[PDB]
Parts: sequence; structure tokens; C-alpha cells
Amino acid sequence: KKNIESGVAHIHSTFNNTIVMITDTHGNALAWSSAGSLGFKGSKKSTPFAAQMAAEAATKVAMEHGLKTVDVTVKGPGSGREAAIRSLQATGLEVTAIRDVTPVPHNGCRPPKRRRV
RNA sequence: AAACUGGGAGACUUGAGUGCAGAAGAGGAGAGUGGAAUUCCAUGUGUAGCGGUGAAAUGCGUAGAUAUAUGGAGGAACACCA
Repeated sequence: KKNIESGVAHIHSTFNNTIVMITDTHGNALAWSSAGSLGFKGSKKSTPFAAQMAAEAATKVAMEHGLKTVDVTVKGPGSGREAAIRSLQATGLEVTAIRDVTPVPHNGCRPPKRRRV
């Protein structure tokens, strides 16, 4: 439907999870996934393999509506950010841009206590 | 008695200040202003999780969360320079 054939992948990868949503060239979302929505639990949600299969479960649906063009904007200073890409290309999509979008404050707000573990 | 310390009348320019000619600086007080980010709000797309740990649970979520796009509101601190 809508035979968009263009869009941009958003990767949001923290220390203990990983989300990949694929939306079109502007806003409105088409298909998403995350490691939790694949039965994984707890620790394992941060290994790259989780990002592998989540990228797959998103692509497989995004190209069930016609899609080649995609870019990659990676938030999320975590680990599996590149495994997400390697699964994004090698199951059909047409990656052509990588960019980093990490919020960097110019010293505005105060962060929480340091943990004494 | 008259070297030294004290007192009295003077004299001097090296200490101390003044004039003239220049230099650097997150020194202080007042009044405006900028962008990055966090929170909340409004609206579109959007399906079942998100968040968190050494592992879990409490918490938020099908009164449509998280994500994602555009617009507003307020406060505090000023990345690189260093």
C-alpha cells in the first residue's frame, strides 16, 4: 500500500535494549520492531543478534509494501548499532546514508547520582 | 667625653608616591540578548510493549505508551575554544 519505495531507518540502541523503526521520507511510521518483541528477556536484549533479528522483522514488513531507498540515523550510544545495519542491507534494502544523531547538551541539565556498586 | 641611639636647625635621591607614553586580563555591579539539550503540552503516523538489574520486581501502557515528525511553554547551566 502507498508503494512508497523510499524512507529512512531510525535506530535507537541503549545499553539494555534496541529499537529499529523504519518510516518513510517524512514522519509517519510503517514498520517497527525491538528485541523485546522477539520473546527475548532481560540481559539478552542488548546483544547484537537481537538487533539482527529485529532489523530483519522490520525490513521483511517494510518491503512488503515496496521499499528500496533508505537512510540510517543512529541515536542511542549502545553496541549493536552496526549489526542492525548489516541486517538492514543483507535482507534486501538499499542503504545509502549513515548519520549519527546523538543529543549533546551544551552543558544545560544536571545528571543523576553516581552509583556506588 | 662626644662614636652610637634620642632632641633642634638645615641639605640630598637610591626607598615611597606623582606626572607623561604604552600593554594584558573568566576582577566587580547593572541592564538586555543567543543556541544545544531535558521536561510538559498540542497535532499527524503508528502497533504491543517500554523501562530497569549482578537477576528480578515496583512503575508507565490498548482512555493507545515507547518511537517518530512539526509547533509552543517555562526554568536552569553555558559543548568546542581550554
